[PDB]
Order: sequence, then structure tokens, then C-alpha cells
Amino acid sequence: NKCDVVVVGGGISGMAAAKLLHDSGLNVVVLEARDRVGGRTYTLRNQKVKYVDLGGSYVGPTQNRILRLAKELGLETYKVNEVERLIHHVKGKSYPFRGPFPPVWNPITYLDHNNFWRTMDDMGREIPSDAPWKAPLAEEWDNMTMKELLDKLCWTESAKQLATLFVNLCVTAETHEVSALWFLWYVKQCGGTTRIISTTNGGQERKFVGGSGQVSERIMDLLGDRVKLERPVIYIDQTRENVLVETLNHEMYEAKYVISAIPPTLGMKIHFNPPLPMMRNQMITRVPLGSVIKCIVYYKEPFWRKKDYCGTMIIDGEEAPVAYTLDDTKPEGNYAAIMGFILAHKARKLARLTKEERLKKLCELYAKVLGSLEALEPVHYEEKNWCEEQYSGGCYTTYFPPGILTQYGRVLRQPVDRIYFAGTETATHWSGYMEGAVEAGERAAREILHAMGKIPEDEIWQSEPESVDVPAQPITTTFLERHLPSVPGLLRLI
Amino acid sequence: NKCDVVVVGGGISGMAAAKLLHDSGLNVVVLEARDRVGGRTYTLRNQKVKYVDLGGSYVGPTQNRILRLAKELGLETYKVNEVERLIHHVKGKSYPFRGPFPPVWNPITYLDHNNFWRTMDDMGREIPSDAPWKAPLAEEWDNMTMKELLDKLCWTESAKQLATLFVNLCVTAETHEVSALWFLWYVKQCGGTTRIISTTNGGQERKFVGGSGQVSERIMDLLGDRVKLERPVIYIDQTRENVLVETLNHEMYEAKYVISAIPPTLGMKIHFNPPLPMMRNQMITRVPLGSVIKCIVYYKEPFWRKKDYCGTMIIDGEEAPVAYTLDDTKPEGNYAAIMGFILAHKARKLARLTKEERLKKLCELYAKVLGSLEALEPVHYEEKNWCEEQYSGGCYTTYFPPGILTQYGRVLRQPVDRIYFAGTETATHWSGYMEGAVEAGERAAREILHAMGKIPEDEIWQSEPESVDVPAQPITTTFLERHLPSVPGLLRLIGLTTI
Ligand SMILES: *Cc1cc2c(cc1C)nc1c(=O)[nH]c(=O)nc-1n2C[C@H](O)[C@H](O)[C@H](O)COP(=O)(O)OP(=O)(O)OC[C@H]1O[C@@H](n2cnc3c(N)ncnc32)[C@H](O)[C@@H]1O
Ligand SMILES: *Cc1cc2c(cc1C)nc1c(=O)[nH]c(=O)nc-1n2C[C@H](O)[C@H](O)[C@H](O)COP(=O)(O)OP(=O)(O)OC[C@H]1O[C@@H](n2cnc3c(N)ncnc32)[C@H](O)[C@@H]1O
Ligand SMILES: NCc1ccc([N+](=O)[O-])cc1
Ligand SMILES: NCc1ccc([N+](=O)[O-])cc1
Repeated sequence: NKCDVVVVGGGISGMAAAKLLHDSGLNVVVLEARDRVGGRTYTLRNQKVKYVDLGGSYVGPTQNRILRLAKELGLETYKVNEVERLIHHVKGKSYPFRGPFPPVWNPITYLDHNNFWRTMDDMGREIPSDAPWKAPLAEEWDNMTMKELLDKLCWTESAKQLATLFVNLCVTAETHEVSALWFLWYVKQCGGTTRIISTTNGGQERKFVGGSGQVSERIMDLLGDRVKLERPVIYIDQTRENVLVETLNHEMYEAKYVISAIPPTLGMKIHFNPPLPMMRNQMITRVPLGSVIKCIVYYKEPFWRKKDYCGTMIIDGEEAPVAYTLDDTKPEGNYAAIMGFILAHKARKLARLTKEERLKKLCELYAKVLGSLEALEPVHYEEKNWCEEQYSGGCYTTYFPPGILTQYGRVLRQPVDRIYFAGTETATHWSGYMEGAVEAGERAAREILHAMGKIPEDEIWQSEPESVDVPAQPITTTFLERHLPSVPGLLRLI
Repeated sequence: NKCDVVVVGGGISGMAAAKLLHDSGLNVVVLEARDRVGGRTYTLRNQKVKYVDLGGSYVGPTQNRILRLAKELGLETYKVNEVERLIHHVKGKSYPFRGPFPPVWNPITYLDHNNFWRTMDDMGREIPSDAPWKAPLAEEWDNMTMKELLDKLCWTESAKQLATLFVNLCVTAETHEVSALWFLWYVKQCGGTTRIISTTNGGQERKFVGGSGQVSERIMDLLGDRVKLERPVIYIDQTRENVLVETLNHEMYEAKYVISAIPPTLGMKIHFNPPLPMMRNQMITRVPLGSVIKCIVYYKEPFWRKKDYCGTMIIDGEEAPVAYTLDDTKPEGNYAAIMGFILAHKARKLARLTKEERLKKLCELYAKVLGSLEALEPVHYEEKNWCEEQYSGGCYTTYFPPGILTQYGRVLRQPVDRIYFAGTETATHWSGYMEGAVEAGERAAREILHAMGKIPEDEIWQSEPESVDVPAQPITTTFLERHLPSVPGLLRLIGLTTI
């Protein structure tokens, strides 16, 4: 029944908010729709895999909040294998390489690739992390898809194919589905292209020993009986002195304040009294999540390492079910595995198959790309299609179709009376990630502390000390990278 | 508690489904979220206006199902005033005209305008009404916005400006928001550009005497206590023998079958057990409704008619709050009024103002467009912002952003076990309209009758006899319209003789 704050949603963001409020001495209740916490993180345990992250998994330098929270909970990280060579597979052939970016030899193609990445970052510098709709060319960029941008920018099919894969991998959506403004903001707020795509020194550097699901589980342990599982919220009534929150099983909860820590569009599952203001009412019908199947194929050994391949594959083309893989082998060197993402329209297309059929397709792809018959002899398989999840809507995160961010973006984290908005979608740094989940949860919790007169306005947004365990190397460019001309620039010079 | 079919939603589609089922001898219940039926139709009555439609209103030739349903309920139509001249207001000046299309004098601009409309219809012919995703270039067209299509097609700012206004008016959304495939389908399934934009001989030809909301009200009267108001559905459980439907006030309903007659995205407000299949799960988060404020300004007399203006204004330009108006005077000639739409981004922008501030802006616009100081002397004002409606989501209808119709379109009316899908969005002829609501409601009811073994598969989709009261003139083109070149075609012809 009665408490200080009801938190709707027990993913990382809701759990982080609840923990903060609880630690401050308030009485909190977390209402969670599922029979588990973790949300878009989910760690499966069985004897075959020991543990595997079927949802959110990777953390890296500059993600200091998730690192701090996890460390406090007694968790440790290990490094994703990137010792040996990466592979770029293009037009049916594998090209091994080192460093974050797949190399390019054709000079014209080199100029075009260089200019594409550079231009993404140039554009991003004009986009405020906390208010992308304030970009000088906000409307122009918002009224275009990433597909139109790429069509204008890329003078080679090669650069355009890699740019397209980059978009599909980053936001699990097609270039024609997403706003140019939103995508450029998305990249910028993760620290730029190099940081977002990198394993070593970027977002995919590390995983948690034992799985990321332990973050939400261990907070649930701390909160004890304050977490209510299988309590989908159906109704929020703000017409009276105390906020009334009702669940599907008819339980009633009364609080001074509410934190909505669910994906924005999942706000649609709640009936509001009084109705939401017009802008939020429409916003929450305009913001879908992307489409992905996360697939993990297990092998007797990490055989790719013997051929001086780390297990990272960047795989061009329509025929490939999976466009990106990483080595998912345990730090001990056992439970050898390849993690792959089936992205965007392929998730939709390949979902029609059976589990066994998808396994076979992945193994045949990997055998080709790795040039290894050993890829054809899997010992186990796990996968999760996030498109089927009623209480997620997709993965990894919410994307903004053209026109939406400029028109509706400002209401995303705008409080509605006594409802404050957490969830990774509301973060300003690594929004879309576990890191942004923590930022948003703790910020929403502190907005409530301030509303209660407990802290100054000054302390709502709080900086994070850099992790000593995962230090960040700065992102550098070369003189030639900075100053080499684009394709049209070379033509203007001619 | 127990019945044959629960219908979720008491708008025209749900009411049409419920009526058909009831007439066939089944026990039906309608569960309606609001304290009223009608949904996206709403007829306000007070002494100042007598009655006024604040939501859906116009019907016209080829909309035979809504016409038949309304006639059977004892309703009559009247013709929207189009006796005098229409006005096209462009770059601060008004140009009166007759006929559906605003005329163009510059022969280059003339070629461009002609080619634009022609091309919309050309492309539409390639799109099946019942399966737009089967169009030969479906993916190509779906992966483009209407803005990109317009940028490629229109060689003049003049054609591009009018085309933009046409999209905004038709689907209450910006050109950059909507799929080109979806918009081309949407126009084609209303019978094409001429039919959709026309008053005389098109969609805006007529209104119902007394308001469109009488359609839903009169069906409610027929069904009696079977319509439950203020019963928003929160939960549908299909795990057992009978389907279980729960409302917000905790009432339980058990049925053999369910019809969902709500806007597709509003399916999100229901928790499903078992969960929806993956495609529908994601589809319902991908399909927003448009943005509109419908505004009616009342005057002492229909003074525009004295100046040989019928009251239709097509008003281009960012500064104009309202891009389209029609005369909304009663057929008796009293309660003189102008209806105008505030569309898409302007609905969002101008919603920040007060009602009094919006009235002032509209009057000042109308005075300018009509060249009439009388427009500054309104006697009354009514308006409705459909963006604020929890149980509509917007108006007039659902639009599809780029990429969505080809990926998700096929599940829109695909049954989910014992749930069948009605609502205007699922129609194949005049989807988006009251007409499409009737088609979809009755088709969904018959899908259930067929499932029950009561009718053959053959009878699920049923043709409609043409109205005798509202006959449809065919859509014609001229020889020149058909064969005049586009701008680039003229240029190709020039480059050819220069060799
Ligand atoms: C799915 C996924 C995500 C992911 C990714 C790969 C996949 C396949 N890889 C990631 C990675 O490597 N590194 C990273 O940092 N992030 C990665 N992502 C995304 C990441 O998992 C998410 O950003 C993060 O988990 C989001 O957290 P948040 O707390 O903001 O949101 P959530 O996990 O969805 O939690 C919401 C909870 O709310 C419950 N819910 C939903 N509706 C209700 C109602 N009505 N009532 C009560 N509770 C509700 C959900 O069940 C959920 O638990
Ligand atoms: C808003 C609008 C619409 C409109 C238009 C102008 C405006 C401003 N002009 C039109 C016109 O001139 N001619 C025409 O034919 N159509 C026009 N439109 C669109 C038209 O009104 C709609 O196409 C039509 O009314 C749609 O009917 P349909 O039956 O398909 O859908 P609905 O009216 O939205 O009814 C849905 C009902 O469901 C209830 N609801 C919603 N959620 C729930 C839940 N969870 N549980 C129970 N009931 C629910 C809604 O309250 C509604 O009554
Ligand atoms: N959520 C996992 C993930 C996200 C982004 C990239 N990337 O390369 O941009 C790789 C992997
Ligand atoms: N829903 C009203 C309406 C719809 C479409 C048009 N049009 O011109 O295409 C006019 C008015």
C-alpha cells in the first residue's frame, strides 16, 4: 500500500533509482511486470553455458556509472577477446585486420570512408547532448532519414555499405527508419564514432563476470520485499493528495511520487488519470524500439584463435544472417563461443525459422567467414529474440523516426505532475546502454529528492569520477584523417 | 459476464460490427472506454451551434457502406456549400477559382502540377488496395518519405508547395514523417487524387443532418444495455476455452471471440496473455496517428457568399494557422460558420495558445483571405484538439513512417487466435474514414460468423450496392492531361532536337 516513491520497472534504471532513494532513507516500492528483474538485461544459467548474457552485456571506458554501481555490488569485469585479428567479410571474402576500423586500399574509396566517419563526428559536435532539438540545423537533419544522409554523403558503394551496417548494428534499425538528427545525437552522446564501435577502448571492451543480470538481481537482494514481481502497472491516478498506482492483479499502491522506469512507448500500457498532456500522449506512440536476435553458438574450443582471428567478424551483405560477431568465450578460456546479432529486417525475416534452422545458417556463415570446418560442429546454442517481448518492445533501445525528436523530444524527461522519468532513453550520456540506465535512474531519484526539499537544484545532475579499473584513453585523429579531402572536394580541387 | 462476442471499442467500426453480429442472432457486448460512443466522431450540441461535428463529418460518392448504414438508421445527408468560388491563397494573395484543382498559368509550372497529380495516380495503380506491400517497387517506395518523393518529382516550388499542403491535409502529418508507399496506397484506396480532394463528386461532398455522431448513438439505442460505457479494456486472456476480457473497473467478460475495433497503436493499452506474436507486438508501437485541431468559427451570416466565395480556402504558407477551410453553415442557411483544420506541426505549435488566442488568429487569417472585415466579428467558436485524446491518439487516422508498411503491414488485420481486427485502419476502401470503419467492422464480424460455421468463406468480403441518393460520377482526364510532358520530359525533348 503506502510508501514515499513507487518505481515502475525493475530494470537497471528502476533498480538504480530505487537503491538511491532507499539509501537516502525513503520507503520505496518497485513494481515489475515480469517474474524477474533486469529487463533488457537477462543472464541465463545452465550447465552447458554456465552463464550467458542474452540481453545487454558490454561495458567499457567512459561508462563510469554502471562500472561504479556494479563494483559496489561486488561485481568484476573481464576483457572481450580482441588479441588476434578482426575480420571484414565483403563480397564473399574475408580480410583480416587490426584496429577498430576495417581498412580500405582503393584511394577514392579511402577518401570517401575517411570523410564519412569524420562527417558523422563533425555534425555531432553541433548537437547538444542534453537537447539535440537545439542543434542549429535540428529541423533539416531531423526531417531526413539516415538513408538520405548516406546517399548524399557516400560517393562509393563501399562506404555506403559499411555506413549502413554501422547504423544497423548501432541502433538495430534500417537507415530509412531513423532520423538523421537522432542518429547523429545517439553517436555523439556515446562519445563519437571511434568510442561507440571500438572493443579495445570503447563500448564493447568488457563484460561482467557472471553476467550483467546480477546488477538488477543484487539490488533486488538489497531491497528485499520492496520489489514486487509480476505486478504490471495498469493505472496511475494523480487526481488526489497521494498518487495511486494500480497493478494488473488489482493491488493498490499509494505514494508521494512515481518514477516511470520503462521504455517510453511502454507508457502506453498504463491508463492515466488525468490523461497525459497532449505532447506526451502523442510522443509515446511515436517511439518504437529496434529489432534484434542475440545468438550464441558454443564450440569445444575457441578454434578461430589458432588462425590468428579474435572472433570479431564484420559481415557485409544481404545474404549473411548475422552482420557482427564477437568472441563470447569465458575469461578462463572455456565455454568457447561466438556471439552474433541478427539485425533489424533480418530479425523479422529469420524469426520465421526454427531455432535449429537458425543455428545451421549461423554455423555455415561462420565456417565461410572464419575459413574453418570447425564452425560446423557446435556443441550448444542459445538465442533470444527481443522483438517478442511484451514488456520490452525490442532492443537495444528506442529509435526516433524522421520528424519526431524535434517535435516531441523535449517532453521525454519532463515530469508529469508527480511522475518523473527514468529509463536509458532519458539519459544524456550512453543513452540506450546500461550506463544511461544508471544515469537516468539516479537523476530521476534526485529530481524527487529536490522536490522534497532534501537537496539543492544544483545536485539533481551529478558528475561521475572516472573508473580506476577501466580507464579511458582519449580518442585521437591523424593529420591526414583531419585534412584529406572528400570525393567532391577532390573534384572541386580538380 | 458471458456472451458470444466482445467488441472492444464503440466507434463506428465497433458499432457496425456489433450491429451485424446482433442482427445475426449472436449475443454481443460492446466495451467502450469513454462515457460516450462515436470515438473519432463527436457531435457537440448546444444552443449556439445547434449541433456541430468536432471529429469525422464528411461523406461522399463511392462511400456506399456508411451511406447505407446511416440511411438504415434514419439519417439524411446534405451538400457542403460549393456554389460560389473556391480560393487559393498563395504568397499573401487570394486567387478565386472553380473546379477541384487550383489553376496554374505558367506553362512550365502547369506541366509540373499536371505531372505531379498524374504521377500520384500512376504510381497508385501499381499498388494493390488489399496488399500494398505487394506493389512491384514496394520496398523502394516504402524506404522513402513523401518529402523525398516530392523533392524528386516537383521541378517547381509551386507544385511542391501545393503537394505538401495536399499531404498535410490528407493525412494530418508532415511529408517527411510518412512513407511514400503508404501515402500512395492511402490515396489510391480512396479512388485517387481527384476523388479524395473533391467536395462536389468527392469525399467532402456531404455531411449528416444532425451530425455523424448519431450513427454510433443510434446503434447504441438499438443494442440497449449491451453497450458498456466507461469500460476501458486492460487485459485479454486467450489461454482458456472462453476468451476473458477485463476492464479498468475490474469487470470480467467471457466470450467465444473478440473484435478489437480500436486504433492499432491503442492495442498497447491492453495487456495480452499469452503475449502477442512478435510482428504484432512491434507493429503496434510503429503506427502513430496524425495531429489536428478542428476549429469552427461562427458568424451572423455566411457573408463570404455575397462576394461569390463558397467558403473553401486552400491556404499555403507557414504563417497561416489553418491550411484548409469549408463552409459549415447549416443547410437551412443559418448558424453561418467556417470550419478549418490546424494541421500536423501547427497543431503542436498552436496548442500552446488559449482558445481565445486561436480564435483571434483564425479570424485575422480569414479576414485577409476573404478580403473581409466581417471575418473579424465572430459570434461563437468551437474547437477540438484530437492530439489530447487518450482513447484516440490523434486524427484523422494512423500513418505509417518509412519502412513500416512493408515489414509489418501484413499483420494489421491478421487474427490473433480468437481476436479479429476491425477499425478504419484495416479497411481496403476509404481506410481512414467513417466508410472504412463500416467496411472493417462488418468484415471482422463476418470473419467470426465464418469461424462459427455460419457463412461460407466466400461471404467474408462483401461488395456494396451503389447509393441511389449519392451517385458517383466517374473520374475523367483530358487528352492533354494524359499526354503533356513532365518538366524533365520537355527537357529531354529539347535535348533531342538539339541533335
Ligand atoms: C536487448 C539488448 C539490449 C542491449 C544489448 C543487446 C540486446 C540484445 N547490448 C547492450 C550492451 O552490450 N551494453 C549495454 O550497455 N546495453 C546493451 N543493450 C541495452 C541495455 O540492455 C538497456 O539500455 C538497459 O538494460 C535499459 O535499462 P532500463 O532500466 O532503462 O529499461 P529496461 O531494462 O527495459 O527495464 C524496464 C523494466 O520495466 C518493466 N516494465 C515494462 N512495463 C511495465 C509495467 N507496465 N509495469 C511494471 N513494469 C513494467 C520491464 O519488464 C523491465 O523489467
Ligand atoms: C478526428 C477526426 C476524424 C476525421 C475527420 C476529422 C477529424 C478532426 N474528418 C473525417 C471526415 O470528414 N469524414 C470521414 O469519413 N472521416 C473523418 N475522420 C476520421 C473518422 O472519424 C474515423 O475514420 C472513424 O471515426 C474511425 O472509426 P473507428 O471505429 O475505426 O475508430 P474510433 O472512432 O477511434 O473508435 C474506437 C473506439 O474505441 C474506444 N477505445 C479505445 N481504447 C479502448 C480500450 N482500451 N477499451 C475500450 N474502448 C477503447 C475509443 O474510445 C473509441 O470510442
Ligand atoms: N549493444 C551491442 C553493440 C552496440 C553497438 C555496437 N557498435 O559497434 O556500434 C556493437 C555492439
Ligand atoms: N478529413 C477531412 C478531409 C480529408 C481530406 C481532405 N482532402 O482534401 O484530401 C479534406 C478534408
